[PDB]
Amino acid sequence: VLPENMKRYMGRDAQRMNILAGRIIAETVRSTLGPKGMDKMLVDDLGDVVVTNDGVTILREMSVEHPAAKMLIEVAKTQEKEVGDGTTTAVVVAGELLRKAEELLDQNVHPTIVVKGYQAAAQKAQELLKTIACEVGAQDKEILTKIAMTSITGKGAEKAKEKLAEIIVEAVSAVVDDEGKVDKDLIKIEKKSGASIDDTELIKGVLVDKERVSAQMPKKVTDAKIALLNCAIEETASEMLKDMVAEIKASGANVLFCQKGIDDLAQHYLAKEGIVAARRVKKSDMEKLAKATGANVITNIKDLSAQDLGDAGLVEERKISGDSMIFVEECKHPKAVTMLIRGTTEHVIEEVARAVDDAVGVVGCTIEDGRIVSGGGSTEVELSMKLREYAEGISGREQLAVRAFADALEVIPRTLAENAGLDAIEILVKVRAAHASNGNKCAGLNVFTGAVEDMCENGVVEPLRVKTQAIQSAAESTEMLLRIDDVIAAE
Amino acid sequence: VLPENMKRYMGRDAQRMNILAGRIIAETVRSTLGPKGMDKMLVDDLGDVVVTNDGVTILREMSVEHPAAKMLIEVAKTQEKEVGDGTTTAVVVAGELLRKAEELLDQNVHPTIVVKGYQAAAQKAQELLKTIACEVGAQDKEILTKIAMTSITGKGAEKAKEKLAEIIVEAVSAVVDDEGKVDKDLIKIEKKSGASIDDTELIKGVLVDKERVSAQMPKKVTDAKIALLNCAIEETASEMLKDMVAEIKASGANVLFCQKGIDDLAQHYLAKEGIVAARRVKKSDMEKLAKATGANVITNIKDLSAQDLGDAGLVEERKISGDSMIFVEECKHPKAVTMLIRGTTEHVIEEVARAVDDAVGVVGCTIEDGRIVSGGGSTEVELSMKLREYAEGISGREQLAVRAFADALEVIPRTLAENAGLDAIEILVKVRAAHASNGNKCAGLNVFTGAVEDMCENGVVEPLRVKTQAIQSAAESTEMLLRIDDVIAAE
Amino acid sequence: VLPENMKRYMGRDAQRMNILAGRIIAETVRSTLGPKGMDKMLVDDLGDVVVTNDGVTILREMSVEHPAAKMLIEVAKTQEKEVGDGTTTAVVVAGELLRKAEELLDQNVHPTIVVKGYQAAAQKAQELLKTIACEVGAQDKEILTKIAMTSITGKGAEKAKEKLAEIIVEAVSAVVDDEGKVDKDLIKIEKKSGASIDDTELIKGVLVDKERVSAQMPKKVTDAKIALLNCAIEETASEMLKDMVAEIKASGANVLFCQKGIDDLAQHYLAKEGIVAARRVKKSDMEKLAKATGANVITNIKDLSAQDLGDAGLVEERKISGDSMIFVEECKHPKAVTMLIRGTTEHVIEEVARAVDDAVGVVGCTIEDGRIVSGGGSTEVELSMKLREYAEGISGREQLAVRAFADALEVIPRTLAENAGLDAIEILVKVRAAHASNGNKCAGLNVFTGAVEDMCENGVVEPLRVKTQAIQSAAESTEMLLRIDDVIAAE
Amino acid sequence: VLPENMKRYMGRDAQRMNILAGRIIAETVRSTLGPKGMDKMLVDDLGDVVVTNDGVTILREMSVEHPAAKMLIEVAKTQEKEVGDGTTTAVVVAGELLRKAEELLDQNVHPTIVVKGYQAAAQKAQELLKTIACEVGAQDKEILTKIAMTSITGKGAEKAKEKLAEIIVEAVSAVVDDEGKVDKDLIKIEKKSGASIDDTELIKGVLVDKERVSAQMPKKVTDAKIALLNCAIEETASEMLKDMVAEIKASGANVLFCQKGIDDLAQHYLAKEGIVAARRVKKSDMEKLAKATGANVITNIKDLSAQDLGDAGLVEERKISGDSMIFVEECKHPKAVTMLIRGTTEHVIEEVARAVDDAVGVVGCTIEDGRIVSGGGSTEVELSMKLREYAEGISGREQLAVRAFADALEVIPRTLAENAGLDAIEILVKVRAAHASNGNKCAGLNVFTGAVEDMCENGVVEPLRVKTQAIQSAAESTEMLLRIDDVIAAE
Repeated sequence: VLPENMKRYMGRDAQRMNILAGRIIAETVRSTLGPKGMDKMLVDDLGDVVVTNDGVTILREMSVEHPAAKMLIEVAKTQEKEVGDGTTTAVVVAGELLRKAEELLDQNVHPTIVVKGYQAAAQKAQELLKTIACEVGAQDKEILTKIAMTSITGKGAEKAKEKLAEIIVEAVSAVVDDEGKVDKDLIKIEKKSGASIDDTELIKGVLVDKERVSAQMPKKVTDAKIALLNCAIEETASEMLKDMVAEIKASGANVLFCQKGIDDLAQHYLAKEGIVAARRVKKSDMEKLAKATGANVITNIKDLSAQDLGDAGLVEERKISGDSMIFVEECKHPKAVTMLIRGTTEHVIEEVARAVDDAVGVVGCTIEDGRIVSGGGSTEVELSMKLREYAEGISGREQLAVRAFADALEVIPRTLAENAGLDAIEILVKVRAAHASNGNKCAGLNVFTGAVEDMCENGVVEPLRVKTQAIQSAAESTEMLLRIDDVIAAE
Repeated sequence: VLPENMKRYMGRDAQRMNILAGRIIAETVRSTLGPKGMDKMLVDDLGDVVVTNDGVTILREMSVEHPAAKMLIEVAKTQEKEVGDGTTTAVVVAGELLRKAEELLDQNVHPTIVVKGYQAAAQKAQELLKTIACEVGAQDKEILTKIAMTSITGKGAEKAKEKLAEIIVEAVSAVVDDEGKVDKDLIKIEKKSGASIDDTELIKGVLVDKERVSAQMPKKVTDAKIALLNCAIEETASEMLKDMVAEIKASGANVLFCQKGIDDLAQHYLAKEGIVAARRVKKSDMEKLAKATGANVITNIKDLSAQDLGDAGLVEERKISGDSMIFVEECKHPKAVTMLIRGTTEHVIEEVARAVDDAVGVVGCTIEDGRIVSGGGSTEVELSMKLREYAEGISGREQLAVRAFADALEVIPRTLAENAGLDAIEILVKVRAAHASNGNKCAGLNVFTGAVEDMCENGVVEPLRVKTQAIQSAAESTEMLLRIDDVIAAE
Repeated sequence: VLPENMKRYMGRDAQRMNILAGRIIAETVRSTLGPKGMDKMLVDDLGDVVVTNDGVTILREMSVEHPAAKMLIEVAKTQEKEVGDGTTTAVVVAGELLRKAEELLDQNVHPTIVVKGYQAAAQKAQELLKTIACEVGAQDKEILTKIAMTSITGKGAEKAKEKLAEIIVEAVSAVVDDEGKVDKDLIKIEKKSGASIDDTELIKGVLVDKERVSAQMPKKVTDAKIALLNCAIEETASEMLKDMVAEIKASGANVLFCQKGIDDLAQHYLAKEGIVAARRVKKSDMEKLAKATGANVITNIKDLSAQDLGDAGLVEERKISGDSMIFVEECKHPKAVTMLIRGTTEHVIEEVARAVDDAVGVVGCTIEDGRIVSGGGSTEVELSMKLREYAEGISGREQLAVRAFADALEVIPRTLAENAGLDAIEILVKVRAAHASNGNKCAGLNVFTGAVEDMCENGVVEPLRVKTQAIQSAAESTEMLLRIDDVIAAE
Repeated sequence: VLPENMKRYMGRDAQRMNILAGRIIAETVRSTLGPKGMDKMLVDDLGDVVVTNDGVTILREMSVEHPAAKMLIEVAKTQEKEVGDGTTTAVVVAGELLRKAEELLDQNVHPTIVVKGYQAAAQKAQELLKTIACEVGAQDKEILTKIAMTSITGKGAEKAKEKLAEIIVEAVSAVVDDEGKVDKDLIKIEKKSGASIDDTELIKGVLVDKERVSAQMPKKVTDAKIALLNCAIEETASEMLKDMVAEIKASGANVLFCQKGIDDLAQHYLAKEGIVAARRVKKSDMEKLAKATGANVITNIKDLSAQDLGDAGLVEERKISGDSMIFVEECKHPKAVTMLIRGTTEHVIEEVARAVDDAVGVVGCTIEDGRIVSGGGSTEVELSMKLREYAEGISGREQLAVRAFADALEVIPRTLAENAGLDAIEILVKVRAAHASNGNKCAGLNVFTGAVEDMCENGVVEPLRVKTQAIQSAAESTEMLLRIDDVIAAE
């Protein structure tokens, strides 16, 4: 019935091999954990080399084969989609939970138990995070900038996390409008090597990596009237093509972003009418311009009217490190912003782009959910301390599964020190004792000095959503996988 | 999970293999370093043989496989894009920094440290360059010609660096206009074997490697009226094609540069109207002509008008070593110049072209940033001397990483003498002592006499930007790579 | 990083292998050297067999692989382009310079030295040639015919060098017009086996290897009116095609050279109008006819007018060894000439064609540069004698490199006797002593009697440009290659 | 540098291998030499089997690989083109000259010598042939028929050389017109098996291997009016096609030779108009008909007029051995003739065709050059006898090369007897002595009786041009090849 060459294991052998696949992913990504966490270098299918610490990025790009190892990718994806940061935290916990669950299966604790106890400990772990969760101002600059900075840490970009946090919190506050719902789509991440990271800046409008299609065209437009065309400006015959150009002018348009192409003839006449134009504009960028300037994306040029034009105070072609770009700035009421990233090298600003991708996310999460928790592994410590006592209260077979859950949660404290160059064993003893004695806001690992400290006092904080979604995805993926005792792959 | 055939190392083994890849590049390119540095012979994918010393050129063309060895290519690319010269300096420092960092990892200094100490030493190294940096006249002929000459040295072209420096500084000053922003794009590098390098000259206008499309056409135009066409002059039927030719004449045009083709029929009639014409004109050259003559690149010939024509005092077809070229000279207010390079052989003028590509760049860098530093490894000596003391002040684990940084910086002094045929060990002892005693402007290696001298006194100087960008790219690439403990390549 | 299968050597091993490649070329081509030099037989990609002594021809056609061996090809190409003759002299010197440079590297003289000393000796070698250079009449028949003859020697064609020199000097003087600039393009080399080399003749006009397209056409035209058409005379329908023919007649044309085809119908009607016509005329030959007759190459037949016709006293179809050709002779003021070569066999007249290709070149070089030097290795002897003393004056490490340069220059004297069947060792001792005692114009090798003689007295002379460009290309290529310590070839 | 698999030899090894290649050709073709020489059987790429003695034919068709062996093919080609006969004589002498030259190189005589001495002996050998050359009547029947017959001998066709000589001398005299220039192109060689060689005949006009395209057409035309069409008589629609036919009749044409096709409809109507027609007429045969009848080859049928028609007294379709052919005979003033060859078999008449191809050539050579020399190896004997004495007079190294030249020339006497079944050694001693004593016209080999005789007395004579071109091509090819010391073949 079964193809020869495929491998099939049963009982503890099915569970050992399949679980181990997930454990491998955790042992890989655990190196990125923490404010003093390390980085990875990933090379895509084109040869392009990426320097990043983002766990979801690592798992998405890398080539995993086994379904169970692929499930931790799903954990990373839900963490990215909902939170942005904590993607490694979610995976490594899920893998460690799998690791301890396999040791538990090895001790001959029936799969019916490990599923139950892990479910119990995970349901309590969620309550515990919500229990210690401290209410903060949704739009409070200070706590938002502390989120932003701690998000950036553990990445190559942390060298200048302070300048980044400022423009990232302002970027979110700019586009969010009301209080609130934050959508990371309205905050564009542009990067161009040159200068330092301190030179990174926020542009109140839309910045596109486009150029003025003709040398004769104006390089600067004031009190700009922006038109958004999606139909290519390409017409057989000079009369018909110039008609299209004339209609743009007739609507009062002075700036023209075309999603498709612009014929050389149209570029020429456009220059004569004092209209600045860019071709091959990203469809997404067309929508950013519509939101920012209030410009209307129109299909037929015949349909373009003055009512379809958006406003921007300045539309100007500027060179950054030689490469020309178009800044659409000083919009009346923009709903989209762009952050142009600077840095010493292309690979550095790639990491900065990943640092701000996470940071700008989690800044939004706290504006939506006005609860925050202490970072530096402080939560996970609180979770292990209580869930160990929980295990004792539950008793029976379930206590071993809850003990395995709680012990697995210490992978974060454990690796926060490990890759920070601190002794994992010694630190965890000092931290766990420090928590039980000093309290909840008075513990966790300070990987920056390499000792137990007060995470909350030192502004080492992460949104509640980070840690809640991390536990949810991580623990639910484990408790789900613990039910699976058969893997069937189609040919 | 992982493909069999791919190799994966962990801990000190991941770092050893990956770092070594970068170290190989440095050991290769270090041979080009210095005013008495050596050259390389690179053969492209077509069979063409290139003689060059340009580090970025070596790394761009050669076929590197490993990502880490590719990062030093990125270091060379940012050095080229921003500076022009010092591309080998940036790579070899980055590789040596990697070399000493690996020795440091071998001594069991946690990756969390090597990243920190290198960051500290690099941040100080930048300040130190800015600290010793001497303010000079942005447009000062003398200091600009000293930059130009020292840039040319270490290359086959140094035999005539004096004649080259003159036309290179004048080339920059010509196109820069105001004080200032220098763009290397407005200075064209043409090369044609014949005569010597002394015969190399600057043409105040645009020189293109084009010919007069018909034998009947004038070979010389005075008080020329230049038209720039982008649409090919090719029309079915004689009446329609001659109409296009008639319109060119009607606009008052006497010179015609077509980016595309010119039909044989149009060439014939053009000759009858006394219009000189060239086909297949480089699109870039069309823009050079527009900037120089003030000619307007027009799409439709119907649109060509007298207002679109540019002016040049002389447009003439001249043979250099038999091959005919078109000189567009004596423009009113040209924004573009061309330097025609002469020399004993095609491969020699290829090196001269690379020598002036670097020289014309760094001449511009000093006009933009009015600070200059002494060359001949004098800076790197200043850096090692201070950063060693810095290491002692810092203490702890960081001091070893800073000591490795400072010691690695001596690769420049070290190889400046090595490939100059001087004893690296003896010279470095005499130079480093000479710096500490005599001062900052009173040291460095004089590879020309093969002894410690006064680099600043002898006019052995390089722009601050050269050395600052060299350290920035080199040290930041190292400190970045030191964070990476996992390489994942897609299939 | 590096492909397995590719070979990489370092230090003295990189230099040994790479230099040797160039040395191989020199050891090959040295057999052609001298007035009594030998020949080579080269077979192209089509099977065609060529008998030649031309060094550039040998190197261009043969299949060299190594870049360094390819550089000597570039040396041969610049010698051909600028001079014509001396192409083997330039390569063999470059190779010998490489040979002695490798022996010098083997003795552990740092590459920084060999580059310097060779540069010094080469710069002096140029001055020395200019120093002994004797001023002669630019258009002087006698000295021009001595150049021509000595150029022809060392080739199969030397048997009749006297008849060849006459028509070659007259060929140059004919087309050069003013004093002067000589372009070898205006002197066509035609060859057809039959008779002897003495029967070779110069045609004051243009000789093309074309035939009268119709049997009915006149075979001879007197006071000819020549039209030059580039558009094929091929038109659907008899009325439209005969119109084209009628217009040719209408312009007054009696001779018609079409660059493209001629329709059978047009050939028929052309014969009825007494118009002689040839199809598939080489585009280059169309330009020769334009220059000679003053005929205008016209595109559209509609555009052909009487003003476009050129004049020739005689246009006639003549058979030489059966094959018919068209002679366009007795032009008013021709700027182009053709030399029809005769000889006992096709392979013999191929060598004669190569002998006159070189001879007609170097005759022009002396008209442009009115300085000449004694041949038969007399210069190279003068160079070795002085540069040995120069080496002693320079001292230090450089003296060994200058000694190697000067000794390498003796490859010409050395092989002039070697392949002449004279003892290289004995002759060189007698010649070098004879120079030092008797003077500069009183030495060199007379390979014709096989003894030291007076080269200048015996009319064994070559243009200064021959020897200057030979040293320039040869020595500069060496001094360039001596800088290269890395060869990187793309896949 | 050099491809592995290719072979390269130097010095005496390069010369041994390369020369031997040529020597092989001579040893092959020497079997055809002499009036009693033998034949070869060559099979082409189609399977067709050819019986011939023609040396040029043997070398052209056979597949030679080595360049040096290919040079003897060039010797055969120039001998054929200029002379016709003596093609084996030229090659075998060239090969033997190479053979003795290799023995001379083996004795360590420098290549500089062998080239000189062979040149000297060859230049004298030419004078010697011209010296003994006897003036004869250019158009003298008798001496022309003796040339013709001796040309035919050594071939299968010699059985009937007397009948052949008559029509071959008459064929030349017929077409030559004035005295004179003979072109073998105006004498066509047709062959058709049947009857004997005695039945071979000359047709005063043109004989083509064509048939009457329709069964209804006349088989015989008297006082014929011949039209020469090159455009195919093929037209859509019956009216348009019959118009073409009507115009032929309208011009007065009764005979129609079409170079291209004739439509079945046109053949039908042509038969109704009493016009005889043949399609697919060879383009060359169209020109033969134009020359013979004075008919004009016309392109457009519209252009055909009565003035374009040629005259022939008789145009008739005749069957020879069943196969029908068209005889165009009794022309007013024909410039072309055809000789229809008969013989017992197709392969026999193929040899007869080759016998008359040579004979008709050399008959012409004597009409152009009114000097003749005795055959049967008498010349070559005269050459050896004098050049041996010449060798002694010259002395030095050259005497050995001249001795080798003179001795090699005896290959003709040597093989004339060898393949005639006579002792080469004995005959050569008797002949060479007989020459020295009896004189120049009183010697040579009579292979017919197999003894020394008087060649001139017995009418065993060949044109001077035969022997002069044989020596020229043979000796000059040797003296050329002796200069070559390197063979370079492209891939």
